[PDB]
Amino acid sequence: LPMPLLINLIVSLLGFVATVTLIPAFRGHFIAARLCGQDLNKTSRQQIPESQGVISGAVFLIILFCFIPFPFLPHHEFVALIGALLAICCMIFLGFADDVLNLRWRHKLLLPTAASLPLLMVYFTNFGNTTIVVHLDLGILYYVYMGLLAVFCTNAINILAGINGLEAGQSLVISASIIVFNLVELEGDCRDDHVFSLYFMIPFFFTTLGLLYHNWYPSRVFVGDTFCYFAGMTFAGVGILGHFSKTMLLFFMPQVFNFLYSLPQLLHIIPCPRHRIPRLNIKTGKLEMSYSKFKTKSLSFLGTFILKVAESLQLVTVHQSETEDGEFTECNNMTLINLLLKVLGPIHERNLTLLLLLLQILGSAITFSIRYQ
Amino acid sequence: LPMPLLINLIVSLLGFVATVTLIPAFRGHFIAARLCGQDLNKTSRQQIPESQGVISGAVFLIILFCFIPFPFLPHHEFVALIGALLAICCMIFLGFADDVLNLRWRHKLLLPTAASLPLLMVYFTNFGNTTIVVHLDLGILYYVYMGLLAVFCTNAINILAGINGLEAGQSLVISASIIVFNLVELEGDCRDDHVFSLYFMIPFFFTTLGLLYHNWYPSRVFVGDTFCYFAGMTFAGVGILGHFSKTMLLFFMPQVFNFLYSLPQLLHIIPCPRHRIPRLNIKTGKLEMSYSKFKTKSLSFLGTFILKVAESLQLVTVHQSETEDGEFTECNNMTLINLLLKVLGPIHERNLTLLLLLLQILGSAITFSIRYQ
Ligand SMILES: CC(=O)N[C@H]1[C@@H](OP(=O)(O)OP(=O)(O)OC[C@H]2O[C@@H](n3ccc(=O)[nH]c3=O)[C@H](O)[C@@H]2O)O[C@H](CO)[C@@H](O)[C@@H]1O
Ligand SMILES: CC(=O)N[C@H]1[C@@H](OP(=O)(O)OP(=O)(O)OC[C@H]2O[C@@H](n3ccc(=O)[nH]c3=O)[C@H](O)[C@@H]2O)O[C@H](CO)[C@@H](O)[C@@H]1O
Ligand SMILES: [Mg+2]
Ligand SMILES: [Mg+2]
Repeated sequence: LPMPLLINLIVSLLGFVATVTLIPAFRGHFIAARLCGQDLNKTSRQQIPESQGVISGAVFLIILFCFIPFPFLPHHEFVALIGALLAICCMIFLGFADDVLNLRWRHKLLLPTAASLPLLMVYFTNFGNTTIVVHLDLGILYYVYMGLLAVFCTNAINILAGINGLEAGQSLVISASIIVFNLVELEGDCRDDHVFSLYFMIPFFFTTLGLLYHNWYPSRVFVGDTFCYFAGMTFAGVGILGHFSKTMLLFFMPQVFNFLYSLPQLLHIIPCPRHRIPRLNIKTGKLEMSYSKFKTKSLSFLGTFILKVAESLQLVTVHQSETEDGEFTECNNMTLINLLLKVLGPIHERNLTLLLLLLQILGSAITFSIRYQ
Repeated sequence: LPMPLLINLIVSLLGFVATVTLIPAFRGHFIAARLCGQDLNKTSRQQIPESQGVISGAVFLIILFCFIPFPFLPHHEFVALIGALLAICCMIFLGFADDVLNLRWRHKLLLPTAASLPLLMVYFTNFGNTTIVVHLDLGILYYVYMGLLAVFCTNAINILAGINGLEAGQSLVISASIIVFNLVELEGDCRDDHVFSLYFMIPFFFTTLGLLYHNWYPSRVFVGDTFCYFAGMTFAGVGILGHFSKTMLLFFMPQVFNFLYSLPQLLHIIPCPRHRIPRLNIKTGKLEMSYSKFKTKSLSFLGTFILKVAESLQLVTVHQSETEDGEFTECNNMTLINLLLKVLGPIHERNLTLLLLLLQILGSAITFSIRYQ
């Protein structure tokens, strides 16, 4: 039973060591390729290599390619293995192309949909359960759900970002929670689904651990959208093929809140700045809330209602002003990072990430409490 | 029998139209990403977008992802379908990473080996014939051959390059020749191997046709190593899984000659310039042979022997000189493009590519003559 899992653990540890070693080896290449960026929440104007998710993602693929023959050494699970790797690999690829080319916002939705196609087709060919428990047969709409799941998880991680070790950290907690959940369900019942998930979650964990080694505060490298795209698809892939997307989405609680809280800014009903990461008080050294200021006359009818409702619900900190240019509204940037800075006041970057990571652990523990009483 | 082939042809035509439309749409993004280069054989110093093989390659993948359920709508060929796409997709990815990052020469060998792993494992799991006809069982060495085949075809195309429409053009002739060969063998005998090859060769053809639309003289876009990597793996994949790598390698005759003729320069026994593309006589407008000048005292014992042998065989045009700096040897750059310019004299770029393409057609016709008497 654990014979291939042993081999998977062995190659995943080698993959950790590979990721830790290779990340600083390709440093030059990324900086030369202009694949870098400043640490926007630090005074240092130096450029730190970006898109390092491509190196962990690459290690992850090569690990699993070598692993492929072991579970076989029957095709119903083997199809799902090569199928899920196709989807993950295509996603690391289109994700990296997006990092290199900076495609229009439409592709943040089209690329995950594109890459998710092998998962859908494997589910189609291996005769997948289109019926859902609330007892409803969604049919074609179930495949729309599977497509959208990949789109969701990638962007949900990507919009809960911008502080040292958060993106890679939250994924690290999520994969660990999936691993723990798989091991519990490996004791009986649906087992071939959970031994399957472990085959991707063990290598995803140790490679991301190798990435976080160089990403954790102070960040020596940045993960890029390549990592957020990669993570999202790996999670959506194991959720779908393991048939536990419901349970997996509950492990996405901080990501789901942060998304809906961001919805008025994403939909531009309230002006949305390109970067909604907190400000650094250079005197304090700690992070402070970021704000989006705008002319109140330019704001839409629906936008004034949402902002008034969210302020009264003790969620958004709004600040009215009136200069020579006119009357302005300096409202709080709608994200979970800022809401923690609203409630708990200014927080140092290292503790802020670690706080959201703890909040992530809390949610996983709540899900495990829901599911096992 | 042709029901899925009809669907494959339909999506491949849509893929052509997609490639022609999208190539000029992402132009901005590539130039902005510094993914471009000058037309080194033209006076214009403007920068033309590079790595457009990524857009044809991307279209190729999405085409085939949509095609996946059709041959099914049994897993022995379905595994080989998802397996070959994994290898091709990983290769387009690592090929593009190489275009973006400019990795050391070692990776021009490591990336194709890395990406070829799913093919090997599919061949392993689906119980592939390790025995070869000269009757010898190569076993592990057969897998070494499969790995090296991908390495060969990618670089063999990549070193027979540097003139408008050559890289994409030679692949276009090769895929057409594989298509013709498949259709002949579709009449009987081994058929499931040739209907399989057609599934990748039809979409490879029409996407490359869309690429060559913007690449053909005068090049409006450049294909990049991404295309050479992509092409090589798609050809190695169909050759391996179709069991016709021998026949396929004979379609690689101009690529095999150009490789062995380049061997003294590649091995640096004779100095090798980074670009061995012909020179443009600005007065003539036509292309002229390129040369590699070096001090004869610095040349190795083996290098003097090779150069003397190759000169007497009427292959290399050597020119001795002696300035104030010392005695120099200005020998001809060892490539098939230059050998055609040695034998046929200066040739215009458009006719030179078209001449090598004709030479490619000639070789395919020779192979078809070998094989069918
Ligand atoms: C709609 C939405 O919510 N978009 C967010 C998303 O955009 P988005 O994903 O587009 O932004 P990027 O992936 O380009 O951001 C990466 C850049 O952010 C900065 N950075 C990133 C990580 C880190 O620990 N420290 C750091 O300073 C660096 O300049 C880095 O180069 O993520 C950004 C931070 O990643 C947030 O500003 C954006 O508001
Ligand atoms: C060992 C070997 O044989 N290496 C060759 C290989 O290197 P290599 O593959 O490394 O070179 P590249 O792929 O970077 O060359 C692409 C560049 O070549 C020029 N270019 C390319 C295509 C074209 O039609 N016109 C044009 O001018 C452009 O500057 C383009 O940007 O291919 C080059 C041309 O592709 C040749 O010079 C090199 O000698
Ligand atoms: Mg991002
Ligand atoms: Mg090249």
